[PDB]
Amino acid sequence: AKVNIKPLEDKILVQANEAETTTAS
Repeated sequence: AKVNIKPLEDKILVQANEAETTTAS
């Protein structure tokens, strides 16, 4: 009923990348 951070990690992994790349043009 746990260990579900793979999807959440994204929201963190996304920002990590989306942080660099130009805003969502």
